[PDB]
Amino acid sequence: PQITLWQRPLVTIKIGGQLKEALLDTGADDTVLEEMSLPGRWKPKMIGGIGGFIKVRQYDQILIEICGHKAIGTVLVGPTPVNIIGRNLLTQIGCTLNF
Amino acid sequence: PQITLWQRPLVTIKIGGQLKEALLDTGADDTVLEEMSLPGRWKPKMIGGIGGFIKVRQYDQILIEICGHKAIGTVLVGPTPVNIIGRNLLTQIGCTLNF
Ligand SMILES: CC(C)CN(C[C@@H](O)[C@H](Cc1ccccc1)NC(=O)O[C@H]1[C@H]2CO[C@H]3OC[C@@H]1[C@H]3C2)S(=O)(=O)c1ccc2nc(NC3CC3)sc2c1
Repeated sequence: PQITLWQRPLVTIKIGGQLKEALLDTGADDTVLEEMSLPGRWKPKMIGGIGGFIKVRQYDQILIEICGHKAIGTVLVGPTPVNIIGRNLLTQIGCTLNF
Repeated sequence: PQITLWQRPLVTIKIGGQLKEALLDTGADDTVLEEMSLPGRWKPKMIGGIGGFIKVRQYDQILIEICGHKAIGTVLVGPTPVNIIGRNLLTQIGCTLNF
């Protein structure tokens, strides 16, 4: 699809058997999801944004279906206010900016 | 242009007579620039991001030239770690997401 930006660019995702809504976020290097139950091993990590830093759990090789496109990569889980799909996964689904 | 996302989508902007680089950020509702000298009146504002909140100065009807495209709108100025072009200006230059 082509998505204009008059509203937030939210898409439906399926991850870890669960359905969520997430923001397609070109300003985000990595993918950060609100606290959720994910299986397997993870590594602690701190990431920074507009208001400071948050502690997240880093999960690697996680499968996500983003608006019907499959991708596998690192997902960060923690106290973000919004689920964010970052460039690490946007590149896999072929997402581009155009103007 | 079309911009792929293997690197950060940075563009050159001109605002208030100054040249800056800023991130084209679909996850940002509004435009937030690092501390800089702007001329007009302003209003105190507080905005929230991944790690908490920051205090910014809100300037309205500010002219920005973003990758050579002109837009006028609200710019927030404060302790953001990176200059962000948000959807309030992305819509004005015709920016879309495509996949
Ligand atoms: C700041 C930006 C450069 C980074 N961010 C992505 C933005 O898209 C963010 C998404 C968001 C939306 C809503 C709430 C929280 C966050 N946008 C935002 O903060 O917008 C704010 C302000 C703007 O206008 C309104 O719109 C929303 C509000 C509001 C006021 S991130 O999330 O911090 C972020 C994401 C991924 C990431 N990966 C890293 N890896 C490490 C480096 C190797 S670091 C890292 C940081």
